[PDB]
Amino acid sequence: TVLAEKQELVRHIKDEPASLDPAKAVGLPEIQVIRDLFEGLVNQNEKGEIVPGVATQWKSNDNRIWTFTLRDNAKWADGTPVTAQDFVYSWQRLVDPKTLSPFAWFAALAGINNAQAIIDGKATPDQLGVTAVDAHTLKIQLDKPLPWFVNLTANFAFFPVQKANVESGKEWTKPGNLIGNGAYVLKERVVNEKLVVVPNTHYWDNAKTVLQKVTFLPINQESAATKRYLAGDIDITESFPKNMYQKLLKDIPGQVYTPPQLGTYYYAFNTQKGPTADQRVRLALSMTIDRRLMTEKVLGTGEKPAWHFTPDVTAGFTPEPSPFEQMSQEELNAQAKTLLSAAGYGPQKPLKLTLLYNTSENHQKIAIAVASMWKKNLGVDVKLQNQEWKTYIDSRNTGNFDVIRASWVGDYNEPSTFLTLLTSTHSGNISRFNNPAYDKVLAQASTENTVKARNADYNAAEKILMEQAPIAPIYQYTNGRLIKPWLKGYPINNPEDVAYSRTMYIVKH
Ligand SMILES: C[C@H](N)C(=O)N[C@H](CCC(=O)N[C@@H](CCC[C@@H](N)C(=O)O)C(=O)O)C(=O)O
Ligand SMILES: [Zn+2]
Ligand SMILES: [Zn+2]
Ligand SMILES: [Zn+2]
Ligand SMILES: [Zn+2]
Repeated sequence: TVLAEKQELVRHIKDEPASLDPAKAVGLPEIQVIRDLFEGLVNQNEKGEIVPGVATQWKSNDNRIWTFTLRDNAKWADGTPVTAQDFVYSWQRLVDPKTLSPFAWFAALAGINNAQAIIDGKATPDQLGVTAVDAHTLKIQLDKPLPWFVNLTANFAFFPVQKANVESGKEWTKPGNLIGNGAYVLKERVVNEKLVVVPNTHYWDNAKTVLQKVTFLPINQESAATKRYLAGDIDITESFPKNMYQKLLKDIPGQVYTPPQLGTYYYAFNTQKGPTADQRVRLALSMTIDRRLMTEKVLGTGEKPAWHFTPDVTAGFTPEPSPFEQMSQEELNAQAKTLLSAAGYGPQKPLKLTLLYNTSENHQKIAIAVASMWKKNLGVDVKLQNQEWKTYIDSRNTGNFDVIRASWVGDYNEPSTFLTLLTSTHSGNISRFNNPAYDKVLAQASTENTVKARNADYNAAEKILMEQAPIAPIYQYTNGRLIKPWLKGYPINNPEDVAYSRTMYIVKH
């Protein structure tokens, strides 16, 4: 009675998705779509709490051996059942060296038995600690107790894929070929323009799905996206131009949202070669970024300075104060000069750097401003390069850029999601930071069984990141979005921004 006749949605995503295969996805452009096409053992509600997915229950006596009960009537988009074996197959495939998954390490973070040996080729994938006891009963064996293990199963990397589909060949993820178990099915795609999905009528909870079509529109120039939103072509954006914020608040109050998100923006230094291999160069660079200037003037949509890597909002985290947070920029800038001269740069040998970022107005403005801070305080010159998301994600692992722009949004709500990114066994370690003390302190944290004791080690880890500056944290994210008043059910207050079109609906407008 309150619902519109046409239950169709146009959703903006910032970039063209790199891959719709859960085991080859790495960032939010893909991931946003994958959550409509596939479904894990569990989902997240709007508060970020764990709720039933394929599983209706999950039990553990010791937080090490976990048993999931699956629903009888979970289905793939081809009407076949979703089974425990599907998961066995999909998680072996995640760790299988043949897959080259950029999330293989996630199975090791979970502590699933034998994950690291399999990733390293020392054990076969059937040695993984995951068993189908029957079609509806999946039993997982972890190395260590992990109270939040179930949370990890809401993460895309643990979504099931269908073997027969996967084994039909390299076009399996094309429109009309891709068979997943989520609320929607891929109907149409044109590269760089649109992805269109309609409901999987076999999805167990299809009775509740409202939206009959959702079109995702990738547009990496935030101005062009907001322009289409104001014109009425887009019902919800991802981000918006920072310089339009006050005018947006003014013209469309109620549609502008900027809650705190579990993610951090940062620059990665090459710790392995070039000038950035010297700890003093890195520290000078990081100290010279004026974080309150950035968040106040260049951003101003509620972002906070990142003095530590892990976001303040992260459940279980009580940071110790940083000594940079308490200094003035003047002090910071002068120490930075001292450090760089000790490194041996100045008029006698000026510092030249390359920086990669992925195409975006925001990243371009932040790069210009960082480069200005460095020019001005340290006499550094930076050659900028921009590349679209899908190309950036490979160029950055090439060892070729002194500075690389990036973010990390948490795969679950606990500090290890952040701090493990800098361990030597983590594929997403862009700086190639390889510090045995650092690795060992996080391995210890994972054996601890109180929040306080874990937090002491996570603090020790953050200290090493301050001392060695392999990366420069810049800011803590907000989930900046424009949402039309008639779009309901978007989980705008989920700190991880985990959303499924199946919760959304359109009111008469
Ligand atoms: C998903 C994984 N944990 C991860 O963080 N991957 C990151 C990439 C994660 C990723 O897509 N960030 C987005 C986050 C944007 C947040 C959004 N509110 C905004 O304000 O724009 C980005 O940079 O635009 C990696 O591979 O580099
Ligand atoms: Zn049965
Ligand atoms: Zn069918
Ligand atoms: Zn803090
Ligand atoms: Zn409309």
